[PDB]
Amino acid sequence: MSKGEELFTGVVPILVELDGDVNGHKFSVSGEGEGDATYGKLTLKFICTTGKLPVPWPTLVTTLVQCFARYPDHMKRHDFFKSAMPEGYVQERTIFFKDDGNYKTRAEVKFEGDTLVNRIELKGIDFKEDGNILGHKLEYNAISDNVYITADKQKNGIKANFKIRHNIEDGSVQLADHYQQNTPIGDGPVLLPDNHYLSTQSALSKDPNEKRDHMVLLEFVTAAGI
Repeated sequence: MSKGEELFTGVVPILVELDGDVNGHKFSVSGEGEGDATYGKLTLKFICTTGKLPVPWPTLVTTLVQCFARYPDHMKRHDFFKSAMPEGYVQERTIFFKDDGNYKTRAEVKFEGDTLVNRIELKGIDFKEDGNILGHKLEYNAISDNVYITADKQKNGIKANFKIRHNIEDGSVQLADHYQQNTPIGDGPVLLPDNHYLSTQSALSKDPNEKRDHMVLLEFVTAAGI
């Protein structure tokens, strides 16, 4: 029932900034949109500001704000993400692409005034130069999953591990195995949850008027399983 929770009671403007380096291919992504945690709804448009994105847009979806999850009333006591606000949390992942390289990500998610900011550094190493990722062989598809969140008591945060299966152009699947850790930025109290799920549904589209490499994202995120 926090001061953190009340920051999400209306629609919140969102700013996303990503600095990326995958096998020395440097790139920046900026995103803008809004989130309505009451519905668990995100509407965002991302731009690669440096030119052509050197990896497929769908591989960056998970990296590019679980604080916008709709937690039902009976579950509000288990929403770590909002309870860490406004000071924020760091979200770290390693994403292992099966038979390919890995991303390591570190993001700070916090308010700057009334704007929820997700700022990310992403380092990708050991990719095949003509593999599914660097060779752009992945379809531009919806992504949906159910992520088991568990408390990490020692770290005063949360952890999660989950699989994303990206479809390759030939009908096969590129596995992206995600390991996630979140920890608060401030030293104030946070809510550590019982085990539960976050179910995410995404839709990816394009803006017919946008000449830059871009991704339009519509996302819905809902907590469950208590």
